[PDB]
This record gives sequence, C-alpha cells and structure tokens, in this order.
Amino acid sequence: GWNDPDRMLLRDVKALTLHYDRYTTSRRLDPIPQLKCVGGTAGCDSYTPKVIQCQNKGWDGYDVQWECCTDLDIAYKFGKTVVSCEGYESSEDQYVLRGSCGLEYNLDYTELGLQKLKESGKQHGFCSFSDYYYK
Repeated sequence: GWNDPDRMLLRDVKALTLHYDRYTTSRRLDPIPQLKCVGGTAGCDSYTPKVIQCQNKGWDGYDVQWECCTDLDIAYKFGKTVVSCEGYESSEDQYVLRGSCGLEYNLDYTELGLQKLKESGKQHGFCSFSDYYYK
C-alpha cells in the first residue's frame, strides 16, 4: 500500500551511507551491522573503514548497480562486496524497507600487497562494484 511505513522502491534509492557501529532495520529478518568486514586475504584485523558511501549507478531508470568507493592502503583492495536490503514483503519485492540496506566486504591484498604483507602507508582511491543479494 502506498502509505505503508518505511516502504521505498529499491530502484529509486540513490545512495547509502553505511556505518560500522550502526545496525540495519529489519522487520522480517534480523538487524545486522550496516557495514561489515566478512573476510579477505588480508583479514578484518587490518585497517577497516568506519563509514563507506555507496552510489546506485542505475538510480535514473535502470536496475540497481551499487558502487562503493573508499581510500585504502595500496597494499589492499576490496574483494567481493555485496549490498543487500530487506524486501518489504519478501526477497522478491521491488520495494525495500527504509534503513535496511547494508554492505559486506572482503579485504584482500592487492598483487603488490601480497609481496609485502603489510601496509605501505601510501593510499589509493578504490571503487567496488558490489553484487546485490535479494533478501
């Protein structure tokens, strides 16, 4: 229904700001951290971001295509990343619950980082094109 509280069309979400110490909203599932390191060849004990911004590159009429950019040591990159929001009524819903979106990322060594296995102190801007998980 068009007055259903906290109901938003996923394809029209333009951007996200995700915090490591905040939880997602959830009605059907279970709140999770908005921003979570879930693995990687460098592990989640290396530097981890506290906030990540993601843009929906298809917000102006197309399917969702999340791009999440940050600055990391040149030793590191994001591996696979996954954005996921809670479908309002089900995982098949094109409407999602406001506040329910979150990012999971893996923190890998780059091919240069694998040579050294520690931080260089030099940084690079890096963008991940996330896969989307329907839930």
